[PDB]
Amino acid sequence: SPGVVISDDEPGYDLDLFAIPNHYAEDLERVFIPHGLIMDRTERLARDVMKEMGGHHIVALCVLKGGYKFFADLLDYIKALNRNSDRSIPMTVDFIRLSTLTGKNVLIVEDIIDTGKTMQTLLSLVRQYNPKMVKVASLLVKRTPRSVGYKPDFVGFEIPDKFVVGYALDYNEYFRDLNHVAVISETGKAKYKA
Amino acid sequence: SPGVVISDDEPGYDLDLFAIPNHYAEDLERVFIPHGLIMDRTERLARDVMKEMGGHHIVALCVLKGGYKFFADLLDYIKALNRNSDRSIPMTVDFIRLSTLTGKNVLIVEDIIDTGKTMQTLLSLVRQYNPKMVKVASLLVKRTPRSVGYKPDFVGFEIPDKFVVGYALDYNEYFRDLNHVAVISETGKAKYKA
Amino acid sequence: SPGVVISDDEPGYDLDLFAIPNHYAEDLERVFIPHGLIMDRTERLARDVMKEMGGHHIVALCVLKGGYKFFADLLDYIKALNRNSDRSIPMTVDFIRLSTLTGKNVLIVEDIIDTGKTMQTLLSLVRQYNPKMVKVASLLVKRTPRSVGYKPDFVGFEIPDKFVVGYALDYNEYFRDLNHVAVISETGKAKYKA
Amino acid sequence: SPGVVISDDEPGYDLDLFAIPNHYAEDLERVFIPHGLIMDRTERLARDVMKEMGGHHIVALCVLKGGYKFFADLLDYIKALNRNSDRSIPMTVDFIRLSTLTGKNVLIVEDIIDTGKTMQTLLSLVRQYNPKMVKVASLLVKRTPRSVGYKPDFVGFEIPDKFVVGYALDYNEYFRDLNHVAVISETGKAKYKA
Ligand SMILES: Nc1nc2c(ncn2[C@@H]2C[C@@H](CO)N(C(=O)CCP(=O)(O)O)C2)c(=O)[nH]1
Ligand SMILES: Nc1nc2c(ncn2[C@@H]2C[C@@H](CO)N(C(=O)CCP(=O)(O)O)C2)c(=O)[nH]1
Ligand SMILES: Nc1nc2c(ncn2[C@@H]2C[C@@H](CO)N(C(=O)CCP(=O)(O)O)C2)c(=O)[nH]1
Ligand SMILES: Nc1nc2c(ncn2[C@@H]2C[C@@H](CO)N(C(=O)CCP(=O)(O)O)C2)c(=O)[nH]1
Ligand SMILES: [Mg+2]
Ligand SMILES: [Mg+2]
Ligand SMILES: [Mg+2]
Ligand SMILES: [Mg+2]
Repeated sequence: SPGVVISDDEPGYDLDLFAIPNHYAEDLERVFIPHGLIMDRTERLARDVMKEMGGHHIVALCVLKGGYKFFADLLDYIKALNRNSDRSIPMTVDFIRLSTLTGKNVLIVEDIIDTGKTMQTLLSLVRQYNPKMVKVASLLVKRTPRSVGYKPDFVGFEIPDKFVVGYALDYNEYFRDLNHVAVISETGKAKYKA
Repeated sequence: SPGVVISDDEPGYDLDLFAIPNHYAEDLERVFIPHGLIMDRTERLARDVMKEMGGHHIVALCVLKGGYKFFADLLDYIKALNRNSDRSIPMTVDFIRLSTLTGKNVLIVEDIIDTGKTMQTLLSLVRQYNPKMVKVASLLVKRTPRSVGYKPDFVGFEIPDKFVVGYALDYNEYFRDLNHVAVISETGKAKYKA
Repeated sequence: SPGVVISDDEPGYDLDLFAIPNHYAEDLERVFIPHGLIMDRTERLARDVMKEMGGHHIVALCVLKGGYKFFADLLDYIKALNRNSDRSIPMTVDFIRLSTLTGKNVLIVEDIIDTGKTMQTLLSLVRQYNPKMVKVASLLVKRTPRSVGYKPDFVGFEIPDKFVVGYALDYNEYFRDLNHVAVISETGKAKYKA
Repeated sequence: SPGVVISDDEPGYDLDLFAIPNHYAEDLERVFIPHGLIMDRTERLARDVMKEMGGHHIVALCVLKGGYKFFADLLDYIKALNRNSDRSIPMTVDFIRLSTLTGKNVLIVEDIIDTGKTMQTLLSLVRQYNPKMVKVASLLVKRTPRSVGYKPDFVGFEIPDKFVVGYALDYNEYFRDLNHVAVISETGKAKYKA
């Protein structure tokens, strides 16, 4: 499934309908995915992953310079599933940045997939170490003409081609205290520029 | 405002996109409002309450029956605002089914407004005990044609005229354990028909 | 079991080890149970309830006087258990203060038991209607020489004979926004005296 | 302060008082720190951190391969604080396994400090790069005569010198789904030695 599809015509939500940090009022255009909807979708992703790969030990890999926050929530949800199974399932968690992967189930966790080049490159590397199974979970997949066409195994949301921030998605180290996925405004785009 | 508006043409969410209890698979048609999204709206709703009624001792009245979950969540967010206020703020809670209110800010918390006759009756009575102020917060407002035209002060979501269950909204004491607000199915109403 | 026993030797927890609202700094002596501990114990209480009341429809009964918060948290953990039972489980919730109890398992939920005379009185009236079973769940049971000897079926915490506030336990409508169970100070009990 | 001190005489909690995954029933002896109590303390630590060094931009370093769970949670609380600060506070989140730090407020986050040889070493490296200041937050400090004497700047819990698992503390990648800090049993010690 392509996940939750936010279409190009869907405007999103007015900033006034949800709680927003006041220091970002002029910095955001609109709210795409409230923090609460991200959690509800992420909980479902954890069940899809466990149903498909969680039978035994997995290696979950967070791609650095990315969405550590989404890796953390997804692993929280996975742990809750394991916490109510009858088996004690071990689990390796590591962080990768672009040897013991061989023979194991590898889940790669990314926060956003824009062009898809990063993930396209990462998989070639991981697959040269020949693992039994390598799957990718991405919170957001952006619909962009700049995309090479890659399709993650597990997709939280499919969003229009807009620059988004909040939850896991910083912008020059700002916006990590924003828990909703919003579209950045030109005022904010230039305010926190580097 | 009318709250978060859910239009008649928006289908909703497919059930496979979120975690729903297995035994309710065939009892639902669509997820309108995931649990996490309810929470986001309710947090802002609480900020709106303290903005209009934070100036006097508030009495929070939960309308029975079947509207208690939203009440607890809303008060949790209100209390979190008072504990950040740097002042000792007293607050009264109470439950009401069809003398302290005198001179206080009275918040009538309702889960669903359909015909609006319930809230119409209650307001007329509550105003008799000459409160400083009477406002109604409602999680859901149904666009039902049988509406006598009453608009509450704080609305979570304005939704189509569909029979909805989940989060706070039960049906013959069923669906309490469902956290999302979903439309019931024909199988749903028949199976659990009292 | 007697529950989680907090002995008279234990001074609880220094106030500065936890987040307590600043306006309550001088109004408290010590923290007995942090909010997080309450929740973890309450989750286990929900299991113990289902283990010996899960065979028949439950009527959950909240005694009006303060236990609403703890009622809500206990019910949420019950609902989580049912969510994962792969069975549609109906449940009634009502409120009681100082008829359809014909023959279902009645669960009376209380925040605190001091002398025990309230529970003794209530159980005498409820058993008159001849329910299948009546059980009592209390968050706190005080170790008090004033006790009439009533011990509930499920106990969260057995504490020393001190006047506690926070979480579900208000004091003349004050301390609602306090999340932890803390001992009130003499300066605090005078400051908010009714 | 040495944090929350768990005495050598303290037995911890009987496993029957809290929700414990069934597959670990025989693998644990006692519970020292329920998950919720960890959170309540970690929330206080986030406030101590921000008051002391959170006025400006901080670099948060998680030490791998330790307790990313604690790192993620301490940072969730930090973000919640910044989210109400009325200022856009930038933050750097990085990981390290044992020049951009120069002139920055550097917080090292560790799950457990046993002998202290890791922090002693880590601090000597970081201090060569001339940060504006470097501080250590550790969830658990073990009271052990194997200790080289290092005491972190922020301590969650000072615990006896026993082998603990749960919450961010794994044993050969097991116990990652256990959310309480419990003492492993000698059975569990050799069951997962792998
Ligand atoms: N906050 C925010 N940052 C964005 C967004 N789009 C792109 N970026 C940046 C730019 C680029 C830098 O390398 N990033 C990647 O993640 C490469 C993944 P690839 O394109 O290879 O799939 C992050 C956005 O919408 N919001
Ligand atoms: N689960 C669920 N129950 C619904 C829905 N609509 C109506 N009810 C029932 C019927 C009616 C009482 O007869 N209720 C009210 O709350 C009166 C509000 P009023 O019409 O006075 O404004 C509850 C729905 O959509 N979902
Ligand atoms: N906040 C707070 N109030 C307390 C505490 N002890 C007693 N009360 C009050 C007084 C008494 C009278 O109504 N209450 C009962 O709940 C009856 C339970 P009974 O004695 O019948 O078993 C509430 C305390 O420690 N903290
Ligand atoms: N699950 C669990 N692992 C423990 C415990 N004590 C020690 N370890 C291991 C052993 C040692 C070696 O790598 N570790 C460190 O973290 C170095 C910190 P140092 O000694 O440099 O201060 C982790 C425990 O109690 N529970
Ligand atoms: Mg990334
Ligand atoms: Mg109602
Ligand atoms: Mg009471
Ligand atoms: Mg470590």
